[PDB]
Amino acid sequence: YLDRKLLTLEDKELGSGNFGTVKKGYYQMKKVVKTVAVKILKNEANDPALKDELLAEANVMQQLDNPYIVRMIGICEAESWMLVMEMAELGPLNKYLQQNRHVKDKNIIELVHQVSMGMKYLEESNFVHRDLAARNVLLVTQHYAKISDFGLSKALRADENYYKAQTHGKWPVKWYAPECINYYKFSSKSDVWSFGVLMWEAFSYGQKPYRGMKGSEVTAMLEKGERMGCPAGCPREMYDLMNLCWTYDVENRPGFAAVELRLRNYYYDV
Ligand SMILES: CCN(c1nc(Nc2ccc3c(c2)S(=O)(=O)NC3)ncc1F)c1cccc2[nH]ncc12
Repeated sequence: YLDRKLLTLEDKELGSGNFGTVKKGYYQMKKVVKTVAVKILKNEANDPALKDELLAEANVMQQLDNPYIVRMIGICEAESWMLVMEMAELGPLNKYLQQNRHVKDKNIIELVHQVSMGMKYLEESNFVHRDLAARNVLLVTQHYAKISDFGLSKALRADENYYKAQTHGKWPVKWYAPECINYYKFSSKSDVWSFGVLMWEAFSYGQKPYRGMKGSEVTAMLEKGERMGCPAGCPREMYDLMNLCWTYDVENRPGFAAVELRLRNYYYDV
């Protein structure tokens, strides 16, 4: 738990949501001050499900340590409940690509490879992300991406490779694999499907997937074996990798170790 007197928040808001606000701030470390992004719960954190999601996200972040995952500084209980993270200055990947339409193919491949390295680590650590979308990739620099938003993330049981939800909740269905929608089962292979959607978003410069379709229509499209087309100018090898991520059968779909290998821009052995 952090010291409010060591935290300073900017008057301006960095972003906003139904949970409350996101503010840029500064936190006093051993010697230097560190730039932070702070999620601040609305109405003094009176929504108990908001408070519980904040604490669950913090509990997951405390266990993670990887260069391609946003680092948590901690929780601050003061005027409201705050979750303090190391600032990724350039913000969400989808907004960045919407605003920077000339980012080169090699650079997009570099960034999605970094996401695959963080996901390979999460898979090895037996956590499922469950909200892997371009909006949840944050840029430290134009050449360094980190994964964020672990609000739906789960630590897998020791005897299973999936988290079983009781039924369908309010979910980012356009990023979910068929086994998620049909059987409520979430594995690292389910995150690989989401990663294929994230890839499609990155090469479509932050366009939304399955434009104009209802969730039920997406499910029927996928069950028919249909998939989104190749984004204009997307390298064929990257579109082929999206299609492999969108393998219907969870057993035949690659895991992140296999996907990360396919995103390397150097010779290697399997
Ligand atoms: C996306 C908000 N965000 C961060 N945000 C940034 N940078 C950042 C930088 C710029 C902008 C934004 C965020 S915005 O709010 O989406 N709009 C502009 N860096 C690290 C961050 F951790 C967060 C803060 C606290 C808890 C969090 N959980 N998941 C994300 C998150």
